[PDB]
Amino acid sequence: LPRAWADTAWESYKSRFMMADGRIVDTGNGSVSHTEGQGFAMLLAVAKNDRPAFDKLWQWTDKTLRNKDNGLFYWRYNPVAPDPIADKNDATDGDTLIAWALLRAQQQWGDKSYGIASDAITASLLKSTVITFAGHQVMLPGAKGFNRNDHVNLNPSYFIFPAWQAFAARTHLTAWRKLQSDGKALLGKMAWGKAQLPSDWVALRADGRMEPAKEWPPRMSYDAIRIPLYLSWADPQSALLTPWKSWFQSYPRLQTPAWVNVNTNDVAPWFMTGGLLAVRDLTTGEAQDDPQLSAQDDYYSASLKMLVWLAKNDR
Repeated sequence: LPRAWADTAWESYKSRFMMADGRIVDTGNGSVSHTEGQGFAMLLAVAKNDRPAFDKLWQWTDKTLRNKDNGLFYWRYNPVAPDPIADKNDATDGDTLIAWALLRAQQQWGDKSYGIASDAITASLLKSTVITFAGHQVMLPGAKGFNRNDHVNLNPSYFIFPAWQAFAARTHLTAWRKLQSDGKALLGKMAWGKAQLPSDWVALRADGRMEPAKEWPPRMSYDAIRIPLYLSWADPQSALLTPWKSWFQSYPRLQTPAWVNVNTNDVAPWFMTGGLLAVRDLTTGEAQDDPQLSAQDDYYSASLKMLVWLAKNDR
């Protein structure tokens, strides 16, 4: 019944989630914004050759969320709070996506200020959020509060390899190359339960012992599911996709659990649809139609749809 041949996925996306001030708004959860959302929107905006949207999104991000102390970004903005940025700390996937977007901006429109801005974020990322723990280089989920004592709490879904690839190519720095290599090494050792899958949050101990972090439910759920998105995006024949192809293969396309507990092997009471399913089809190589965004899609699902589309597009 929906006859909207003249609408596009990207315009629908702007219509649903983009405020005129440059804000991406998660209308599902209290009209909040965040650097992941901004970063996501900026990549799409470049790929869609939408410079006014990119310029608006960036301008708002930089004016509103730039942490001048370290050059990163206060990660969440809550317009309906006395302090709309109570959490004065960054999320490194968000930082990454922004810098990555700016880089691709430079490539798309040649404006060198983009690359410059990008450069300064990635140097800030290197300065404040990358460290040596165990025998490896790691990027903490944030400059503050993730390095504990005997361990660090990591989120492997923050390991944005295709960005890192781009950082390494533009800057030529070895830091970005080793960060990929060590990240690919660690991730590979991050398998648990019958699934042998990554949890959203992982604790890495100085001895290199890794564990689904105590403080969150030990699930492959709303974060971890992004890993194969990033993996396939950076190398569709990546050997790290294997645990994921194996797991998807283990379920019927329309009855794949939305998440799995990797400690107890228990699974979610509902099945992947929309965005998550777009991720599955990406991992398994099952042909996907260009994203059609319906009202039945919430903020995350519509986003996954578009990102999966863009990961496909980079070939």
